[PDB]
Amino acid sequence: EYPTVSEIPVGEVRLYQIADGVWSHIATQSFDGAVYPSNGLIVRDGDELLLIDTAWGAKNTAALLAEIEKQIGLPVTRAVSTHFHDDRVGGVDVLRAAGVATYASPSTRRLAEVEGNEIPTHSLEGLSSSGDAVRFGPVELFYPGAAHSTDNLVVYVPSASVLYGGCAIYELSRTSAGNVADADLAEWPTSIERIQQHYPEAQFVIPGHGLPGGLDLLKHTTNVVKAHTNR
Ligand SMILES: O=C(O)c1nccn1Cc1ccc(C(F)(F)F)cc1
Ligand SMILES: [Zn+2]
Ligand SMILES: [Zn+2]
Repeated sequence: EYPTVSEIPVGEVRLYQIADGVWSHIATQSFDGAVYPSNGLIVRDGDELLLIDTAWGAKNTAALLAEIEKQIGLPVTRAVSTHFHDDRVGGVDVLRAAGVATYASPSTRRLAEVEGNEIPTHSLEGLSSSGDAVRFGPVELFYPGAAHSTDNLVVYVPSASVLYGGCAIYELSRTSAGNVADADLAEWPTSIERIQQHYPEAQFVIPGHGLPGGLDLLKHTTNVVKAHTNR
């Protein structure tokens, strides 16, 4: 079963096999007085591993690397952060110290600097405008437009039809937007429409936080985001 928030003490990381050579990583962290789960992705990249997002903090990200070594045993050589918040870049300094080359869009690197968050080393080119897609090893990176944040990326694994939505996509059980300080509520539904249009074949959809689902998570997120904008 997919691990839930109460099953992971803060500081531990679980891996979940989605498909051949495709895993999510699940961690937990405190935020605004509660503890929340958070997802990232791991994709086999030949003899190496590509990491999508940190495990939300230095300690968790160190535990992530240890669990990957224990369970998969291939080196993590590159990591992409899908936006500038701490559940995506928190732990980049640990990754860099471990020998991982860290990447993000120029916007994400800039926003992380402005916010005082950790800054991935390398800039991803070709993602500056809504609808842009680039290949990065075994995945496609897609910028759908502003949503959860202005810089948020999504990631698609063609070999398994896996769509990692990041924090732009909510889990089914989440019925409120909660904290949306950095969101673009007006653009979020349009950005979700671009995801739907670009990845209509997605079979597994991973939200930034919580349980995987299918393309229904896109319509669900639009519902929640709009309901928040109505009142
Ligand atoms: O919304 C975000 O992206 C976020 N990042 C860090 C903290 N949050 C708030 C958040 C709200 C609800 C959940 C859920 F209950 F779904 F697990 C998880 C996280
Ligand atoms: Zn975020
Ligand atoms: Zn988040």
